Amino acid sequence: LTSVRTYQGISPKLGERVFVDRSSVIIGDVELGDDCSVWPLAVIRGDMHHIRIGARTSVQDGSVLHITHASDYNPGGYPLIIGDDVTIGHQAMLHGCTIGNRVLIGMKSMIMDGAIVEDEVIVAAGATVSPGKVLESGFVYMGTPAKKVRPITEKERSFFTYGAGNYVRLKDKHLAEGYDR
Amino acid sequence: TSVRTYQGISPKLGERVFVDRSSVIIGDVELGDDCSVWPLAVIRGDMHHIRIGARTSVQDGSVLHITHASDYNPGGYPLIIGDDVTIGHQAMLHGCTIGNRVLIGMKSMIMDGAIVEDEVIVAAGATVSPGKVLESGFVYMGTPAKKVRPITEKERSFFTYGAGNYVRLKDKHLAEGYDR
Amino acid sequence: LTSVRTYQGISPKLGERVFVDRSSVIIGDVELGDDCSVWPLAVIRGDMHHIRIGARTSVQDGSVLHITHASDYNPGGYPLIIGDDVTIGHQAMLHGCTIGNRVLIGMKSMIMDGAIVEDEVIVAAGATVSPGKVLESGFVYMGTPAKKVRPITEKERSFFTYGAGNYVRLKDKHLAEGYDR
Repeated sequence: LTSVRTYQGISPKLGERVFVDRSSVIIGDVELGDDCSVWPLAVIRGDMHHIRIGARTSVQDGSVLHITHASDYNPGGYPLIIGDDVTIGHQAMLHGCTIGNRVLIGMKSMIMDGAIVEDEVIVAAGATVSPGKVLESGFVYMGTPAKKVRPITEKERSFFTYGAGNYVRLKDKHLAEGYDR
Repeated sequence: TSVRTYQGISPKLGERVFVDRSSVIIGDVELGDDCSVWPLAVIRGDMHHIRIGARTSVQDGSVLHITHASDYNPGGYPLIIGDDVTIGHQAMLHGCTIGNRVLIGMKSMIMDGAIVEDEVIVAAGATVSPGKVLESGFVYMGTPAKKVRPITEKERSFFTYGAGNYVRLKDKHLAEGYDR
Repeated sequence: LTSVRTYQGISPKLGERVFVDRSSVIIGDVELGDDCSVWPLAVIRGDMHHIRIGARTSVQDGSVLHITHASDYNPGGYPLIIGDDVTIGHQAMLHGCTIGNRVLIGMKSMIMDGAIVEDEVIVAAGATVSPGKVLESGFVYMGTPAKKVRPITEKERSFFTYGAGNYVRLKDKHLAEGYDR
C-alpha cells in the first residue's frame, strides 16, 4: 500500500474516518480533515508546497491537486487551500488555488494559481477559473473563462451540505469494503 | 483489485473482456463480450448501475459514474452504453445513455440524462449538456456541443472498423497478461 | 511493479536517471531520454505505433500519451515525437503529434493527430491544438481551437529551461524516496 506517501520526512496528516482509495496517490505536505474522501486514481501532490483540505470534502476520481513552487517566476509560490464540505468533481484540476467552505467544483473543471473561490459557490462542470480570479460567494460560475451566471438558489445552498453529507455516507460504505487497505 | 465487489455485488464480465490491472471497476457494472477497459479508467457503479454493451472500449483515464436517487434527482441516473462504442481517452461519462456505433471523442463529457443515439460522433473535447438528445447520423462539437454536420459514409464504416480494431487490440493486451 | 511493460516483444527504453512513478503505466514502443520524468497516474501507450521523448522532459500527473495506428482511415498512422526540455502539464492529452524542444504544454491541454509544435512555444492550459495544426516557434497559443495570442517574453523564453530543470531536480527527490520501486 503506497497511496499515502511520506516525502522528505513529511507524512500526510489525515483526520478521523478519512477514506483514501488504495489507487489514489497522496504525497508529502498534505492535510485532510475528518470525513474527507479521496477517490480512485486521484492525485494530491504536496511536494513543492503545502496542501490543506478541511472536513467532509471529497476529491473525486481522476482529480489532480497540485501547487506552484516559490521562485523568481512566482515569488512565494502557490499553496492549495480547500475548506469544509467541498465537493470536488471527477477529473477536476486544482492548482495553487484557494477554495472556501460549502462549494461544488464541477467535474472536469480547472481552477488555476491564485484563484480564490469564496464560500457557497458552484463552479459548473468543465469551467476554467483563470489565475487570480475571484469567485463571489453565493453565485454559479460557468464557461471558459468562467463567468457569473446567476445567484445560487436556496435548494442549491442546501445541497452543499446535503451533497457533501451524501459523499460522507458513501465513503463510509467504501471504507467498510476495505478499499483503502 | 481492478474488479471489485461492492456490498455483495460483483461486476459481471462477458466473454473475452479485457480490464487492465490498473483500471478500477466497482460494484454493479456489466460489461458485454469483447469489451475493453484501458489503463487508469474508472467505472464506479456504487450508487446506481452501469451497463456496457458488446465490443465497446473505455479508453485510458476515462471516468464513468452515475447519480444517486434523491429528492434532488428522483430515481437517479444509471449509465447505459451500447455496442460498438468507442469511448476516447479521458472521457467523462455521467448518468447518460449511449446508443450503438458511437464515437465519444477523447476528453469529451456526457452529462446526466443526456442521450446519444446510434451512429453519432461526439468530437474530442465536446460537452454534451444534461438531458440533451443527440440525433442519429450527426457530428456534435463544442462546449456546449452543437450539431455541426452529418457523418460521412467513411465515418459510418469507422464505428465498426474502429471498434473491431480495439477488439483485436485488447486481445493482444490480454495475451500480454495485462489484466492479471 | 508493472509501471514499465513489455508489449509484443518490445520493451520501453529508458535513458539515464529517468523517473517513472510506480503508479504510471508505460507500454511497448516508447523511448525516454535522460532525466525524463513520468508522474503519478500518467499513461504512455506505444502499442500500435512508436513514441519517442527527448531529454529532461516531464509527463505530468494523469496525462495520456497515445498514437494512431496505420490504416485506410489514417495512411501510415501517427506516431508521437517529443523533444527535450518539454514540460507536459497535468492531465494533458497528446495524440499522434510532434513537439519540438523547450515547449510548455499547459495542464489539461490537448494536442491532436498530425499537429506540429515548434521549438519554444507555450500552449496555454486547456487549449486544444487541432489535427494538423502547426504552432510557430516563439509564440503563445490559447483556446479551442488554439490560436496565436502573442510572441513569448524573454522571461518566458528563459522559463522553458528553468522549469524543465526544476522538474529534473524534483524528480531526483522523488527517486530518492523510491517512488519508482
